[PDB]
Amino acid sequence: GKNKQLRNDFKLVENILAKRLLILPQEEDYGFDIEEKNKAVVVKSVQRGSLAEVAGLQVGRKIYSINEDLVFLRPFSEVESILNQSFCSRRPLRLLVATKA
Amino acid sequence: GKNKQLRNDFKLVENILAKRLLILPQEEDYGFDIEEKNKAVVVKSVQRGSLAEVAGLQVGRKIYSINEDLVFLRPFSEVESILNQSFCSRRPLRLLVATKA
Repeated sequence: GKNKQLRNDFKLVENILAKRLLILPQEEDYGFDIEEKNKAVVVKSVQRGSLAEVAGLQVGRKIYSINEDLVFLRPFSEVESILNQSFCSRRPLRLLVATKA
Repeated sequence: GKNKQLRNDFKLVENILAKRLLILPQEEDYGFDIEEKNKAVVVKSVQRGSLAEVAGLQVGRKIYSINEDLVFLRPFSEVESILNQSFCSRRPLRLLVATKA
């Protein structure tokens, strides 16, 4: 039932379909850029040598949540503001990112 | 925290990354075949005109769970036995299947 589905979906996401990354703020951003593809947000670029690369963030992967707020429920423009806001506040950035297909 | 992650992972799986299908048993099986690709189980073939096709099962998609038992935790051989066993018992087959990339 619903309870088993909750447990299964956690196991599936956390272990197979995605991983949790943490990136500290750098000079002007978190060392990466995002773009929209289909209705999903994906990493557009990662700055070579940055803490984003160090953290394991790879170009072309979907970002499923930023600080445990799901991305698919929001317009792309709100997701960019969330990222910019997080940066202006110099907080650690927590991401759930897709693993490889 | 963990509780938000549980809620988010459910929303993500149920709404974005997968769908739940139900297939009734037919003559000799459920109208489809499976194979292993990477470490994942995928649909190898769907019988044209079958209840599997009717149900919306598509060739090449991953099957993430069969009757709410996760596939990735098991060897492929156990997954085949689970399917065969389900069929011999003539039970409805419930699948969580990947949506399109």
